[PDB]
Amino acid sequence: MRYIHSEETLEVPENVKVSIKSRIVTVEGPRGKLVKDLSHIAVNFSVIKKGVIGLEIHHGNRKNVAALRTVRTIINNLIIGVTKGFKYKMRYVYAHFPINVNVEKNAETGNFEVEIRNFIGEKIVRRVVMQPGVDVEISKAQKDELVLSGNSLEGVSQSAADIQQICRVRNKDIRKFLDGIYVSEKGNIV
RNA sequence: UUUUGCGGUUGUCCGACCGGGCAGUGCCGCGACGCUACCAUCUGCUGGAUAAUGGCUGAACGCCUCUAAGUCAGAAUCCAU
Ligand SMILES: [Mg+2]
Repeated sequence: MRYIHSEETLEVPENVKVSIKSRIVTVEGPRGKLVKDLSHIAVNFSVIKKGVIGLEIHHGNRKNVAALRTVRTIINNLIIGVTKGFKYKMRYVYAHFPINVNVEKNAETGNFEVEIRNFIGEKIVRRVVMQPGVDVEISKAQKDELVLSGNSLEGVSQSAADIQQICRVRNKDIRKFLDGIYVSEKGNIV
């Protein structure tokens, strides 16, 4: 069954500027500006009433309608990113070997680089390069905790997952060796 | 090992024992050049795209979740250098 009209709406705060050239969405806010490309989905944008952006798909077969709500949340994530930002907390879990971590901003590229030494007995050094626009800090309030911050949820979430995926145990019972860096709550900066 | 290079030596033949001939390379020791042996010596690089799999954002299906749109890492795999 094809649907003659599917519609989603998104509230835009008054302190945020939203621009859609063709389908490339540019969001400018207090914390900076974010750009997202959506030229792979057939969707129409419009202004409904004084600060709300309407999204509609006109003839969808339940596989295009599904992508309608996905776009709405992605655009809403851009608005949230430039207003309240995204902050991920990650805790260190180990049994015998403390995990030694150092963070440093590369001067040539500008991206933070997370360097992990002393995994479970390991001598190898695990270097993870963060996505652009993500800031990495070691929390002082609580011991053994990383903090990743940035406007882009894709950048922050992918960066946190790269750290977790590189700290995987090999050839051991993973139900016993519960060692690694695992993502804690996923709140906002503000 | 036909360098038939030098030396040794056996049986005949060359007329006085120097130098050689023949025994299909007479036999033995050493033998340079050349050829040659994991029997000797030297040398044999790195992008990119992926598969399984583990993930991010995220609907369908107000909850969720690696997938549906998008996307990350990744094998002696495929392609190329
Ligand atoms: Mg999810």
